[PDB]
Amino acid sequence: KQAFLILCLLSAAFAPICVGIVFLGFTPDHHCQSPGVAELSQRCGWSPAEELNYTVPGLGPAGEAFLGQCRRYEVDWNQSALSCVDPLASLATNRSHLPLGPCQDGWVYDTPGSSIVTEFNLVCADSWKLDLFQSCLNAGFLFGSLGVGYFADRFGRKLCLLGTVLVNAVSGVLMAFSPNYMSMLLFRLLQGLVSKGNWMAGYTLITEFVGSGSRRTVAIMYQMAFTVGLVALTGLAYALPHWRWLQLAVSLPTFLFLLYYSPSFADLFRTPRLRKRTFILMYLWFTDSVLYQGLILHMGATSGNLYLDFLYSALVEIPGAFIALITIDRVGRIYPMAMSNLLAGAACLVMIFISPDLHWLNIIIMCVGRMGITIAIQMICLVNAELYPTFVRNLGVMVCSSLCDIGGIITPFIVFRLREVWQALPLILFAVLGLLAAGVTLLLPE
Repeated sequence: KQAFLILCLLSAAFAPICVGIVFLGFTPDHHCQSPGVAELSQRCGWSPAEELNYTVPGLGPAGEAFLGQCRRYEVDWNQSALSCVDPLASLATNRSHLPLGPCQDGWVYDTPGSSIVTEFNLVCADSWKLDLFQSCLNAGFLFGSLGVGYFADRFGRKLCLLGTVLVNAVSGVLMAFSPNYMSMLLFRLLQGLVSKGNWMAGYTLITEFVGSGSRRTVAIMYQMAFTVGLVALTGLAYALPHWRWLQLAVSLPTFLFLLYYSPSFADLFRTPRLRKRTFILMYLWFTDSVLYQGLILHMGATSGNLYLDFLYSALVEIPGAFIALITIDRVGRIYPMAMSNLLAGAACLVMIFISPDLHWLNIIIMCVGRMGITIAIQMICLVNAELYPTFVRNLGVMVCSSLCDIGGIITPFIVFRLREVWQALPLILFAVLGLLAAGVTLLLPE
């Protein structure tokens, strides 16, 4: 089936675009660079962990790593007479009396590889600019969803798809050669504009060519090709430790695909029943998008062994798919989706209380939440279709699914900023959103 495998290749290659930020933008441990410190450390012979104890401001109470990460002692390390046992001890009764300055010379990053964070110095006061890398992508998705389908209706469908695939490949390759952060953000926007349109076009063609007897099965194979793409990403991110190398490796396969070759907006709100259904479907699409992206970003930000945690988290999407497929036939849709929302809400709630050393439990609860949101996302793709009649379904699917893009725009600032107010607070949001999405589902008909 030559035509099937190539669209499954087009579905697999989408996953690195959505989730690759986990590997391209990791933050290692850092502290200010200081002159003379290296020379003194060589003369006195400090070991690598001892140099910190003598040189970098301590954590103190409540962690407060800020004083080590973003400040330095204004001490004349060129002084020859300093004690090789503890050089600061002569200067004041307590190190807290010393003057602090900012990292005027730069940061020292403890990593053998590299990331956009380490190259553009997206730390301390600039640390909010990492959130804009994912927000620009989701904004591009939002504009693409409204524009590209109309362009494909005005222009020829085949030439349109061929053009947007050539533009997606070329923009993905050029981003690896980005000379600065601005250009990288413009390539990330131009890639966002086309990626999701291509993915939806391929899905449309695959379910249109295939008959109604197998549409659900080919849809589930299309979603499983995304999981295969995630496992390939996981393996390449392991063998290629540099971000530009991984961006090239991820981009080049797309060139091989090229080488192989009336409704009206007012209707959705005109009646209170259709309004109710529309607002509920909008809310569930929003909630599930926010939770799916939020849990992956939280795991990337917080896991201590990201490679195996990402591998085990990805594989669990296979039983989730088979369970959804069987449940659709045996049971229904309202109660299975309520239960799968409630399960992810409860897993997010329990994760607040787990002791940080119970990692072997923490991964189990993370996998249970992942499987829950996977089953719920699979269910809503069916429920969203039959609640709208065919006269409006082509529009109504676009309308309700667009909330996924505003959720993706908002999510990065929640995970990265709000965590600095209090580290539990994002999980409290995810718990409340999931436990409200559980109850609201029961108000839909069946």
